[PDB]
Amino acid sequence: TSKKQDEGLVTNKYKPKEPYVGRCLSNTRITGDDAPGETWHMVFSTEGEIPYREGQSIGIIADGEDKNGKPHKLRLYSIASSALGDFGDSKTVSLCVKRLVYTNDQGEIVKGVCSNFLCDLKPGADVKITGPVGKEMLMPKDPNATVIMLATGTGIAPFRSFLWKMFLEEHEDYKFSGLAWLFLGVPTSDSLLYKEELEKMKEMAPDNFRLDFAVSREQTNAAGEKMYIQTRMAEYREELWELLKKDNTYVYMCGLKGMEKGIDDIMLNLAAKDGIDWMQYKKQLKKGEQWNVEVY
Ligand SMILES: Cc1cc2nc3c(=O)[nH]c(=O)nc-3n(C[C@H](O)[C@H](O)[C@H](O)COP(=O)(O)OP(=O)(O)OC[C@H]3O[C@@H](n4cnc5c(N)ncnc54)[C@H](O)[C@@H]3O)c2cc1C
Repeated sequence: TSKKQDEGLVTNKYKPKEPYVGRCLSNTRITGDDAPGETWHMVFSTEGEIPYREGQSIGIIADGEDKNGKPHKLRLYSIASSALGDFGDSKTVSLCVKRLVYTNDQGEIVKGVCSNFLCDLKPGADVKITGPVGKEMLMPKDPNATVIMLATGTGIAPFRSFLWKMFLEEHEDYKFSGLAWLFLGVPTSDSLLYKEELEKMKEMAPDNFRLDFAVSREQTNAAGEKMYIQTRMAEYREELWELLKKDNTYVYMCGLKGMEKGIDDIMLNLAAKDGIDWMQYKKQLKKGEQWNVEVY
């Protein structure tokens, strides 16, 4: 009754009142020095106790207390590993975490509570985990699906999870034969996430995986406009539009809230040519599980 992989789905095994206590096994900065901020890839032990799947999130409760002396409110992070984890044994989970640092209106530097806690983790440290959480970003059941994945920044996370399942693992009950197409938008080359893994998947499975980067501070269209994800999609617009008409095409979008706006402009321009109102047609595709969005 869903087109997505929800059979036996588990949500909310661990709740904030009694989280699962994992251990940090690894934590590595995956961005270079020429990135506006730092993004970190981290691995936690789970003892096989968190039965998550591709597209789900976990909550993290940062150590310490809020200003009223209460445990910190959980923050959600899209799981960056496949169900088996990076080590193929269902005993780890990985996150892709941007360290939040900003300057407020008074001019003071503010550090995000949970993202700085996570990026500062050392191997051996305890981590309080909740979940798994979510059903919107579950993968399509159809092993022959066209899966279009639209990511900005840490929005790559659930797509790393999908792609590990599709291309880096053997699953008797899921032999991917379709077309996975990832668009990843970041500002600089040093901000690219998982470039090596992705480019290996593309060398590995060229018939089944397409990869486009949109490096906005480095690439421009014919008019000289910055190469965001939508700018890159424009170069394949008619093909993307024809793909969307098909019953086995599924679009997923993940990352920074607001990334959906420029994408909508591309889709509006495609749809209007055919006398279709994209703002109305998008609602239909969402209901049909073919337009699946998780932005934050
Ligand atoms: C479903 C889901 C999936 C997510 N997946 C990921 C992921 O894969 N990777 C990842 O890094 N994050 C992810 N996030 C975001 C994550 O949950 C946190 O919101 C993020 O890490 C920042 O939390 P923090 O505790 O560090 O910052 P906080 O200490 O919570 O500070 C952020 C808060 O500060 C306030 N604020 C005021 N001005 C600003 C400003 N200028 N900029 C920012 N905040 C401001 C706002 O109230 C804001 O909510 C996801 C969120 C959701 C909901």
